Amino acid sequence: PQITLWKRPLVTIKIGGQLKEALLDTGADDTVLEEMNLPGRWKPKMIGGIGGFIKVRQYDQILIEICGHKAIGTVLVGPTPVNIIGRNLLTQIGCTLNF
Amino acid sequence: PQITLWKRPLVTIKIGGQLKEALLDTGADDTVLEEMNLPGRWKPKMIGGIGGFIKVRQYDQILIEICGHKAIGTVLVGPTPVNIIGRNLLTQIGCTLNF
Ligand SMILES: CCOP(=O)(COc1ccc(C[C@H](NC(=O)O[C@H]2CO[C@H]3OCC[C@H]32)[C@H](O)CN(C[C@@H](C)CC)S(=O)(=O)c2ccc3ncsc3c2)cc1)OCC
Repeated sequence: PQITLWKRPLVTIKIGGQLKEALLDTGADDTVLEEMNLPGRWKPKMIGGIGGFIKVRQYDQILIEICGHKAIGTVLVGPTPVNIIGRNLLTQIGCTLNF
Repeated sequence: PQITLWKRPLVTIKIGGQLKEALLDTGADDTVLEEMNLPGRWKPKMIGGIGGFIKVRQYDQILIEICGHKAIGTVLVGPTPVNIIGRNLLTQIGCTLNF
């Protein structure tokens, strides 16, 4: 679909079999979700944002459905203010910016 | 144009008579620019992201040109690591997300 930007580009995602809301974020290299339980092995990682760095759990090759489009990739879990879908998964669902 | 997301969506902007590179960021409500001494009145503000908050100066009715398309609105100036074009200006150039 075509998504305009008058409101936050919030969409419903499915991950670990649960539904959640997340922001499509072209300024984010990586996908970061609020704390949640996810199956699988993970490793500690650090990521930086506008205000400094946070510690996250890095889960590799996770299935996530974004408005019904499937992606399989890296998902970071940690104390983000909002669930964000970054470019690593936006590229998999075929997202572009147009103006 | 159409901008794919394999790489960071960096574009040239013109603001206060100067050229800069800036990230087109659908996850950013507002526009945040690197330290720059703009003329006119401003108001202090705090904006938050991953890692916490930063102190910025809020300027109103600032003209920015983004790949030849003009936009006018609020611009926040402070110690951001990157120039960020947010939805307040992206809407004005008709920018949409398409997958
Ligand atoms: C030189 C580089 O230094 P650096 O690496 C960080 O650089 C950076 C690169 C890009 C961005 C843009 C930010 N992306 C992000 O956090 O992405 C992370 C996840 O993926 C990784 O890739 C990029 C970073 C990692 C989002 O797109 C927009 N954000 C809001 C978002 C959290 C929704 C609430 S916002 O900027 O917080 C913001 C902007 C305007 C605004 N108006 C009112 S609120 C408000 C808040 C910030 C910093 O670390 C040094 C400590």
